Amino acid sequence: TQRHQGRTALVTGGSRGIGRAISRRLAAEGALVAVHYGHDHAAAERTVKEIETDGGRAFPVHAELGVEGDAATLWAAFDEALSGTSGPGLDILVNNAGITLPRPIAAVTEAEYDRVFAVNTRAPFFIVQRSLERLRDGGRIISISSAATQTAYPAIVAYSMSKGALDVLTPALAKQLGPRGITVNTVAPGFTETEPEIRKALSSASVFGRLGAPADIADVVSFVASDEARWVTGQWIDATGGVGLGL
Amino acid sequence: TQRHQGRTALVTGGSRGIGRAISRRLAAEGALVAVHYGHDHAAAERTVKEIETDGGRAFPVHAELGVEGDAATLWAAFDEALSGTSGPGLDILVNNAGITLPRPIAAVTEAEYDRVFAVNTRAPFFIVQRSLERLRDGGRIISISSAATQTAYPAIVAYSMSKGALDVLTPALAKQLGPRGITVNTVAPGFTETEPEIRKALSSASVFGRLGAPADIADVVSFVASDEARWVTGQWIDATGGVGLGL
Amino acid sequence: TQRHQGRTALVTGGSRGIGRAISRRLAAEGALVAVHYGHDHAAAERTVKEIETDGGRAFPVHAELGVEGDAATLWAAFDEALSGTSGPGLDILVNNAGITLPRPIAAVTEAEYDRVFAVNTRAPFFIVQRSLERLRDGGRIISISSAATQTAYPAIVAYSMSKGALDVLTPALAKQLGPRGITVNTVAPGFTETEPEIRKALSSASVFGRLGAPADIADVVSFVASDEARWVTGQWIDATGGVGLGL
Amino acid sequence: TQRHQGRTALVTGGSRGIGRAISRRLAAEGALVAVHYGHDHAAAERTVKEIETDGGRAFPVHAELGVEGDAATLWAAFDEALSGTSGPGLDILVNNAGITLPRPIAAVTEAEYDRVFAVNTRAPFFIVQRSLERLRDGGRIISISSAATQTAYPAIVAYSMSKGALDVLTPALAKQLGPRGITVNTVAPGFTETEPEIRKALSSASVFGRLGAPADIADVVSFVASDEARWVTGQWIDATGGVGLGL
Repeated sequence: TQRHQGRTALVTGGSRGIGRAISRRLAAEGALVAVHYGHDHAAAERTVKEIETDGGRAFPVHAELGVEGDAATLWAAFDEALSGTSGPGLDILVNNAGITLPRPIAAVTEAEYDRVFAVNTRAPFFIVQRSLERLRDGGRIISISSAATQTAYPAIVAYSMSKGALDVLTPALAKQLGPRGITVNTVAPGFTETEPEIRKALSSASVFGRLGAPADIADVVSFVASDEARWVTGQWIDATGGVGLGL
Repeated sequence: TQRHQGRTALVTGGSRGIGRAISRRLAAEGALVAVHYGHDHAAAERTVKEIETDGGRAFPVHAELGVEGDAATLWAAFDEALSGTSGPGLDILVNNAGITLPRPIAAVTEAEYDRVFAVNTRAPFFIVQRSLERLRDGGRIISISSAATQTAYPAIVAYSMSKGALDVLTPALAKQLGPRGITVNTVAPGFTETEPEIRKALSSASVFGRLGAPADIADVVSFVASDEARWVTGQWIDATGGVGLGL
Repeated sequence: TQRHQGRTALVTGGSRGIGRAISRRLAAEGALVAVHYGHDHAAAERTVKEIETDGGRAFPVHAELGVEGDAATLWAAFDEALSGTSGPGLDILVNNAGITLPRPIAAVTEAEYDRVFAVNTRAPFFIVQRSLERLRDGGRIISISSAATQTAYPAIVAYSMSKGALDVLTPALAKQLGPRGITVNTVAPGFTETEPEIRKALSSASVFGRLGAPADIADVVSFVASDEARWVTGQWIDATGGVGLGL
Repeated sequence: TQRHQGRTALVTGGSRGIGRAISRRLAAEGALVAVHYGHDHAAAERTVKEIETDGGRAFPVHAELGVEGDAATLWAAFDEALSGTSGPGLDILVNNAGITLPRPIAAVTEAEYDRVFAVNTRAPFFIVQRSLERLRDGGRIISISSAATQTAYPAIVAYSMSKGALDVLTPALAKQLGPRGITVNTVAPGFTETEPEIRKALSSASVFGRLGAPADIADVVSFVASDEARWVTGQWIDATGGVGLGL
C-alpha cells in the first residue's frame, strides 16, 4: 500500500502480540517504527529485525512503564535514537502498552490496582502530553482500549476502568488537536489469541464465533493511521468481531 | 490498492455526490460497480463512463425509489444486466440513495414525510431483504446515514428519523449475518459540499472547520467494504470530521 | 405523591398493558388523563372507570392510528372532551401506542412494514407536531421505545426500526423545546408480561432474570414526567432490567 | 415522600454542594445518612444538624480520601458509628467525593494527576469493594460522574479521565450484583453552581440556558436510589440540563 511512506510511528508495547502486528503493518507501509518495550529486550530486537528483514526500517526504544520517569525515559530514548539521523517529530502515536488484571472487585489488591493504573492510564497520559510538542500536522493518536470498557465484564473490572480513563482522552484531544488536522481515535480489540470454558465464551462472544488475531486489530489501526481516516476523529472504533452486539 | 479485485458492488444513488465518489473508489480498486439511479440517467451514464475511462468496469441500474415495486425493479434490472455475462451474486451493498427534508417539525407535511420514509427507509429495507438471497460470504452491507441521527439537528428532524430507522438495521443484520462472515456497518457523513449563515455553522461544526468532500466519505466506505474491516461489524462509523464532539 | 397535581396528560395506547399502568400512575398523582385507544373501547372505558374508582379523573379519546387523519382525529377528540370544561393545553404527552411485528427481514411484507411504520412512527410524529401548539412550559414529551433499538434483536427488526426513528425525535425536540423548560425523553422497556424457549431467553436477558411488569415502566415514566426529572432531557432512559448489559 | 423509610445511606463528600443536597434529600425521605467528609468537619456537622433540625437522622463519618488506608478508615468509622445502635449493613452507596483539576493536558503535573486519580477513582473503587460485604438485597450503588466523560472538554481532561474510569465500574457491578436485586447507576451532573466568559459558556451549554443547582442532581439521585428505579441499572443517567445535545 505504502500509505505511511515518509512518516514516523511510535508503538508502545510494540514488541509482541497486537503491538507487534501494528509495528509490522505500519513498517510494511513505509513508516519508520519506534518499537517500544519495558521488559522484553529480545522480543523488541525480534520485532525490529523481522521488520528490517522484510525491508522496512524500525528501531528499539526501552522504557519501563508505571515507574517514576517512564514517559521522560521513553521520549529521551526516542530522541537519542533519531538524533544525528529523521528529525525529532512523529506522525503516529499508538498507545498499545498494557497489563491485564483478571480479578473481580472482591480480589483486586491496592498493589495490583496501582500497578494497572500506572501502566495503562498514567504512563500513556504523560507519554501523550509529551508527544504533543513533537506531533506534526495531519498526525494520528491511536489508543488501544478493550471491548470491556463498553461491554460489562466484571471478572476484569479494574483493568477495564484503566482503559475507560484513556477512552475519555480520545474525544478531548480530537477536539483540542482538530485545528491542526490531527485525528485522535480509540481502537477497542475484543478477545485476541496472541503468541477451558473461558476460551469458549470469548470465541462465541464474537458474532463470527472466533477469537481475534493480532492482524485483525493491526488492519484497523493501519487504516485509522492513514490519510483515508482523516475525516474520522474522536471515535471508539470497535475491533472485537461484534462483541456485545446482541442478547 | 485493488482491495475489491473480483468483487461485485451495488451503490444505490451511485450517480453523483457521495454515491458517485463511492462508485468510483470501489471501481478503482477492481469492483464491478452497479451504479443505481432513480431519475438522473445522464448522471448515471456520466459516472459509468468516467469509471470505464479510468479502466474500471461499472454499469447503470434504473429504479425509481419510494414507488410500489422499487426494490423488485432494482434487483430485476441488476440481474438483467449480469445475465449471460458475472453471476447473480454480489459482495458489497451500499445504501446511499436518499432525499433531504430541511423542515422542522412545525412545517413537515404528510406528503413530504411519506416521501422521505418511502425513499430513505422503506426502499433500502426491501432492497436489503432481497439482497440477502444474493449476498456472498465475506460480503458487506454499508448504510450511508447522517451525523443528525446522533447529534440533535431540529431543522431536519423528519429526515434524521428516516436515517435513524435504517441505523437500527445495521446491528440487527450484523448479528444475523455474522456466521457467514458478512459485516453490516453504518457510515454517517456530516455536512458535505457535493456538486448564508447555514454554510458557516456547518463548516465550523467540524473540529477541522470545513465541510466534508465526497472523497472523505468514499475513503471510509472503501475501507469498511475491504477485507481490512472484516473485524468491524454492527458499527456506526463517524465520517463527519468530528461533528457533535464538544461543547 | 401528588407530583402531577393540576396537570393534563395524554397517553396514546393508554387502555392496557404499559399504556394502562402509565395512565393509572399519572392519574393517581393528580394528572387528568386522556386515555387514548384506536380499537378497544371497552378496555379504554375499563381503564377510565378503574381510575375514577380510585379517585382520579380520566376520559376516553378514540383515534385509529396509522390511518389518514389519525393525528387530527386524536386532537379533535381531545378538544371535544375538554371543551366547556380544563383549557385546550396539556403538560404531559406519552407516545405509548404501538403494534409488534415479530418477523425477521426475510418474512416482513410491505403490508406489515407499512402498517408498523404508520402506527409506530408516522402517527406519533404528527401527534407530537400538533401537540406543540398546546404544550405548556415545563411540559413533558415521553416516547415509549424498546430495548431492541439499542440491542440487536433480528427477529423483530422492522418493529425496532419503527421505534429507532422515533428515538431520533427525542434529542431533536429536547433541543428545540429546551428554552420553554419542556423535557423530551425516550423510556425504553425491555420484555414485559402484560395481560416456550422465547419466554426463557427474554426473562434471562434481564440481569434480574425476570420479565418486566407494566408497573416497572410506569414508575420510570411517572418520574420522567415529574418536576424531579426537569434536569433530564434528550435521554434514552433504559427501563429493561439491564437487558444487553454483558456478554 | 418517605421513599427511603428504614434504609441506611452513605454519601461520600456529603458535607456540601451536591453531596449535601443528596444527604438532605435522602434523610428527608427517611434514610439514615452517613455524611462522609475528608477535610471539612464543620461543614459535615453543619449538614448533619440541618438534617436533624428538619427531623431526619444522619451522622458524620471522617475519612481523608486519596491517602493509604482511606477506604478502611471510612468503613471503620461507619461501623464505629452504627455499633451498639442499626446493624452494619447499608442500602444506598453514593460516590460523590471528588476534586477538580481544571488544567488541559499541557499543564497537568504528576502530583495533580496522582492526586485526582487517588481521590476520584482509587478511593471510590476500594470504598465500593468493601461496600459489597455490607450491601443488602434491593440495594443501590450511585456514582456521581460528570458531563465531561461523554462530552469533550479538553480544559479538564485529567479530571474527566478519573470519572471515566469510575463509569466503567457501573455496568460491571450492575451485571455482577443484578441477581441480588441491587442496581448500579452513574448520575452525571453538568455544570452546577454550589456555595467571567467561563460562567457564560457553562450556563448556555444547557438547552435550558442556566447552570444546574445541587437540588437538580439530588432529585435524580433520590429517584435512582428509590424502589421506583428498581428496573433501571447499569445506566449513565444525564443530570446536565441537556449538555452536549446539539451543534
